[PDB]
Amino acid sequence: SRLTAEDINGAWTIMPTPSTPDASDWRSTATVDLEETARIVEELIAAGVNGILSMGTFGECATLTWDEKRDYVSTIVETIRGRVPYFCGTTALNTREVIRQTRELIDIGANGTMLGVPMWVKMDLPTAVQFYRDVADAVPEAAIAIYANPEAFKFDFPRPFWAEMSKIPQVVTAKYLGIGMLDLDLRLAPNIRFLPHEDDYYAAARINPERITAFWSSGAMCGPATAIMLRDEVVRAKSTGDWAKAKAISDDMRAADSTLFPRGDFSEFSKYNIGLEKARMDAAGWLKAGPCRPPYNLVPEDYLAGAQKSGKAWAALHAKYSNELK
Amino acid sequence: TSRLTAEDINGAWTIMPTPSTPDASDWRSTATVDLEETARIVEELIAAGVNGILSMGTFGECATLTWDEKRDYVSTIVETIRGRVPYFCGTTALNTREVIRQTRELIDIGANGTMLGVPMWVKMDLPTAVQFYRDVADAVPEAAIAIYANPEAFKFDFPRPFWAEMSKIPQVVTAKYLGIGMLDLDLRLAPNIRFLPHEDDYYAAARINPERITAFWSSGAMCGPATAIMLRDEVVRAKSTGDWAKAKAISDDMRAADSTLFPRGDFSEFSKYNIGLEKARMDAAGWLKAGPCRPPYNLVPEDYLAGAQKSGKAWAALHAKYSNEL
Amino acid sequence: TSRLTAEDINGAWTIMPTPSTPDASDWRSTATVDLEETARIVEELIAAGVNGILSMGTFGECATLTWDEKRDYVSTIVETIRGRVPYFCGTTALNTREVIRQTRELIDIGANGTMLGVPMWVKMDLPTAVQFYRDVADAVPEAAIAIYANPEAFKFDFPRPFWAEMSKIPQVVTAKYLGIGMLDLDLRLAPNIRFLPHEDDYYAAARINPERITAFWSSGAMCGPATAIMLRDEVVRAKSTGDWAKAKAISDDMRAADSTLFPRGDFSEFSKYNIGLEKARMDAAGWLKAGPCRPPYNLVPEDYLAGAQKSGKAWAALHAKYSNELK
Amino acid sequence: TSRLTAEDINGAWTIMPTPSTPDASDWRSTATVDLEETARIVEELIAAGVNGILSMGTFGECATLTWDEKRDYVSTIVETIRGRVPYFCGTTALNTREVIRQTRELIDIGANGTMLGVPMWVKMDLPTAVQFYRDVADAVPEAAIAIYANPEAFKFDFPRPFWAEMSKIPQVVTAKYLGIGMLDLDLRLAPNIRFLPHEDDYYAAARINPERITAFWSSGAMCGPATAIMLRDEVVRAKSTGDWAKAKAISDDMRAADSTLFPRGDFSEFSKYNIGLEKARMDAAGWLKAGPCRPPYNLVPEDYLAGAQKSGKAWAALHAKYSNELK
Repeated sequence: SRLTAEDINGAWTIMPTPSTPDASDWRSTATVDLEETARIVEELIAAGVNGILSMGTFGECATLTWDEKRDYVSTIVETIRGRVPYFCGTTALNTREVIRQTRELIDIGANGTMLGVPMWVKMDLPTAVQFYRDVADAVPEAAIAIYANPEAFKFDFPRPFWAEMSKIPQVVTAKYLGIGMLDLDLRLAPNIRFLPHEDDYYAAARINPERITAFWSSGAMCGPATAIMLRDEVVRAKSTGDWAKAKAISDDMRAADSTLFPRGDFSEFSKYNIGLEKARMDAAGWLKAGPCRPPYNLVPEDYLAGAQKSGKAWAALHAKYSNELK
Repeated sequence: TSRLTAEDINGAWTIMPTPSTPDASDWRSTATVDLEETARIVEELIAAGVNGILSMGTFGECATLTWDEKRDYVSTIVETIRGRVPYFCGTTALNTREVIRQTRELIDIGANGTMLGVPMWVKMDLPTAVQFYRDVADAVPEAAIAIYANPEAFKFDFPRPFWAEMSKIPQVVTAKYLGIGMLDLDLRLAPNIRFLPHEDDYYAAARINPERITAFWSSGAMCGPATAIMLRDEVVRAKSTGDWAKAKAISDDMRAADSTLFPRGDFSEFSKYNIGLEKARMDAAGWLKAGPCRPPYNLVPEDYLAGAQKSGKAWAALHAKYSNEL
Repeated sequence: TSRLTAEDINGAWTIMPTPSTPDASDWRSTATVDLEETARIVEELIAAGVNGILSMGTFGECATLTWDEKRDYVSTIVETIRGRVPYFCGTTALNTREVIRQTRELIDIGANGTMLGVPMWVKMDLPTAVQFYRDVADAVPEAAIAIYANPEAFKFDFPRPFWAEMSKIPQVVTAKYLGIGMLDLDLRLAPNIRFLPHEDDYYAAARINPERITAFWSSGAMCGPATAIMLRDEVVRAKSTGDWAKAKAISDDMRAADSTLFPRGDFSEFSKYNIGLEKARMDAAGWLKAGPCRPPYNLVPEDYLAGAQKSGKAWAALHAKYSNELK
Repeated sequence: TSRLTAEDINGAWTIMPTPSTPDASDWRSTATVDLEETARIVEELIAAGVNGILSMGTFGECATLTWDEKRDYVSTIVETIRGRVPYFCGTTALNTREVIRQTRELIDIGANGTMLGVPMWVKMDLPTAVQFYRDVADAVPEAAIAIYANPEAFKFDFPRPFWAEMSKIPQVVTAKYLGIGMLDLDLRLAPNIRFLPHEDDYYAAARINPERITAFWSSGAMCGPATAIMLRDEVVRAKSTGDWAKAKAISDDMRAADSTLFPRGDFSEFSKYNIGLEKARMDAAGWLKAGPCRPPYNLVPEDYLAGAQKSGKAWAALHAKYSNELK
């Protein structure tokens, strides 16, 4: 059966698309490390993750070939064997390409697509709404996770957009960003499970504990124990009213993220989103994300140190929380 | 079939749309190019005396055509031209490998070059953008490249040092250029590129540097090419005689015809509706049938349409006036 | 006598306009403050039970008042308040020396602090912004400072490390804050500041950190303060009982009342017409007379005015509803 | 005696800084203008053969001077010039009434006009900006106005229809203009304005429209004016002979000298440090002493200073080269 918002809870981890050593070279044709892909999936399931996202920005949806995408998703689906829900990503330059990709990946066995908007031309509100309506009409069995990334996709996913999305049954969740208007968006869109970024989960769950039961994590790719402990401790906090431990975990997470952005600058992070994320994962040692596919295969060396330091900090959190999970 | 150089790029270079069938706005439609209208436009342009044809930029719907549509369009163009004028396809895509794949196939069909922007899901930086064009030229050495310098679409702003680097790539022979504020410097930085100003700026640019600025790009020609042909011819005469009055009068007419195109005079608003507004203007002018916009960019606020249609009628009026002078 | 601290900043902090005479849009006019309306507003706010008064931000026309107008306005406010609640003037200006000059005079008249943005002709960077506030606090050590964190007006975006630096400055006691996306972090970075969310965000912010988030800033109160007072009171009760449903209902009402204020829902357009839109809404609500805008910001597209006036009527309706629930 | 018109605006128009005393970065300092260096600069510029003097834009620290400093600076300039060349003060301020007050006093002291941007705390729209300049011209009919078209400082972007409206205001005679992308159209829309391109763009602009483009604005001249004077003279000759090669060579030298000024080639970064970078370049060139920056804009990242200093040296080298060619 198609996933609903009710079925979206806990720690939703966004995995990279592991690269072979030659993946930066435009001459290379099959650059997905399929075995590393399988290994990551089993490790996430074993850690107790609730669901898997993939194929956003750092997941290199932009720079994988179609055959690579099909092979990656096939490997994921075969590994999961129905044990947890899985979202592919099918953001593309036009509605027809999105539909083509979405139908094929769902057919292979993804449960849904994490889906941004076509971005060559900046979409307006009615265009963006009709785009998601078109995809849901065309592929009614796909769940949709709204990939609300204004830097990548130009459109800024405003309040009235969320009100419209809540009328589309297929739209069950959102990879959400800053929580300044989460309170209102929750009211406007009762049928969506809004996923804050892991660092914001603490605050969001305190805003609305009934609705905010899940979050998205990239930090888990440096070791998932931290995300699992946050999940578990927030459940306990909601029951006991004692938020101190959840707050301590959340504060540790923000510190670990503190060096990721070049000079603390998000616009600079946005330019190097792929390389910085993959470098941090490589430095953490929990998985091998590998080289970036062209064109986004060059990152200023000085920016790499901050990403690597963040990776080490998250690895240290994973060690610490692994022990607290016993 | 030896590779175009900047020396071969002169006069009026007209950018043609990709004509749509009546059902082209519907995501269910699979073969939406009117191939006969495509052939008719090409022959008409050749008959008008155009120097070269560009295609498959933003309003040309490079973003929203399917690959089979693209191949069919280019095939029809190549068969129609039968080597009589140079022809640039467009192969801007999400990643370097896809660009290369598309560029190889379209050049193989018989385009002379590609009008090429940069991958834009993630904003490129300077060295990434340089290496991208180096990679394409390395991979498809037989393709001429026209730099499609559109910062609104592609995020990257095509700065001074970028032009210096492009001038070292023999395949890069021209640029679909925008504002001329830094044209004087860019000409010095890139001696081996024929910079094409937009037609409305050709008068000013040709006066800046009459030796280098011998060509321009025209979308207004899709409303009747006589105006562009007369501008071209009169600028040649002005360069010889030193009497720029007639060239100036034509150029001023062109700016007036463009004056209602932008919604509330706002370029950011034009950028969002670049496809629909251009196609609507052409439809209003009656010289060709551009037809409906492919999804998702198939909705334009009604009030913005009037300005585009008025511009189309103004350009049609120019074409009638200048037809009588040629 | 002693300088305000964060501990003294609680509850509903209402930001008042600078009432205009009928001729206030004309550059020829010289004394455009309705000083009696100013006095009447202050007494009405105190009577409603407001905890403190802010003034002289953007809609308060700090940019467009003359210096004599500012001195007369503040004098009237100080003499009306008679020490009963704390009061912040505003002294944002083009340079540090002018800020200091204005701050010293208005504090001397008897304001307790200044609600202060940064000089904005040139976009400030982080170290220059920090040193600016250090310089003002050094020069006028008796002034409390409310950081006026408005990136649209002031260009500087008031980032995380800025708040960490401000928390080392004893004079910096509060902030007129905006979106709460990084409030959790900012609270950790700046233990010594009372961060004031906008009233519509107070519900969410108070649930994030009920210990720290005890106060908020209100412009809706200028359309009738009962709603803000009710929100204040009900959030105190929610923190004690754990039952947040009534506070949530009031907060939801407030957001609905604000829903038509921004032209086509666009904040960049709101930013251009911040003064005229706020003053028009207050005029429509009928609780006070904000009056015409001082030049140059005395023209607002007519279509944008209806949305502001509708918001003013919605807030007036809330005030009537909550007045009855208070009493 | 009579008000300047566009017809009177020709040649090299040099924008001078406001020379600082050594203590000028300290907010405690009250009289930070080096009035003798001011007088020296003015006489040097006149001696070099400059056609007019502009002052009190961004790097000229209109935003950070006190009023007494501004009056003293302008008084010194007026008494030095003794009517020999036209002089524009600058009176950009936060509101129309302040602009008018300042403009009346500085024109009264003896400036011929004001180089005037728009109030920028709130981003102006088109009709507001137009009415602002109408208001100033109505209030101070004897002042010539130079439109200071700086969208980074003033937020408003000075669009095509704005120039059409300005051409109906007789007092508006010139513009300190930026990029020339739409100069061709703006010239058509505003026949009564002498558009001043930046010196590096003068070559291109003069080739676009040699009848209209007869003047330019120079900051490079503050590193030695010979280059600007030679550009001016050689462009006159080019227009007569049709031989543009020498003008092109001078213009290309100017662009090279500017090539290191912007931090990492980034204009947004230049905009933040516009004051410090310009003053540092002038200090490095050695032709005049611009001196420390008034607060708050008194801190520039050290790495950015080297690029400004290198530009100053390059301009000084051009001044030496062209001094010899004028002889």
